[PDB]
Amino acid sequence: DWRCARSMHEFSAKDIDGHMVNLDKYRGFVCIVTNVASQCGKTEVNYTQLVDLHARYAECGLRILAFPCNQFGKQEPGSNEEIKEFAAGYNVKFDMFSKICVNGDDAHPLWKWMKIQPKGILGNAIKWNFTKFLIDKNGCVVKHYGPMEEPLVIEKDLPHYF
Ligand SMILES: *CC(=O)Nc1ccc(OC)c(Cl)c1
Repeated sequence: DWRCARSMHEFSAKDIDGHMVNLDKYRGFVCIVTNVASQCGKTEVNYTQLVDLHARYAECGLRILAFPCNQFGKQEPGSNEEIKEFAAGYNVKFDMFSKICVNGDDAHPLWKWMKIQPKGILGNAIKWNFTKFLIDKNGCVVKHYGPMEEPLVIEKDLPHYF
């Protein structure tokens, strides 16, 4: 059961092209896992800064896993094909996944698990688009950045985990 997972690496997810991806392929890499939307007021700053972080630190082992999610103001209403094209407009080269739920019993189990990494049981629901979890090379959640935090806030924390 997902509650007992020790690492992101125990999970799998469908990429935005529909193919199952074993997330243990990220073993040895530092990852930013984020829920994205195309019609949010935060969309422009988040895509632009995620692409910038990936441009400068991918060669060092930074990977970004982006999960579309329509649960926050219905701001990701498009199909996966439409979302893939939207991300291409920002020159996204990191890893896009198929649209999921991040809250609810139908939420992707990776998200169920990340939300409980330390703490209390109440109030761990994802609050809006563009929450960011930082994942170390062993697949552990080491930081959470709320949807108010611009991605470039993360840059200063990266050296502790590379
Ligand atoms: C891109 C990259 O690998 N940079 C880099 C430089 C120096 C160190 O050692 C501190 C590390 Cl882990 C990564």
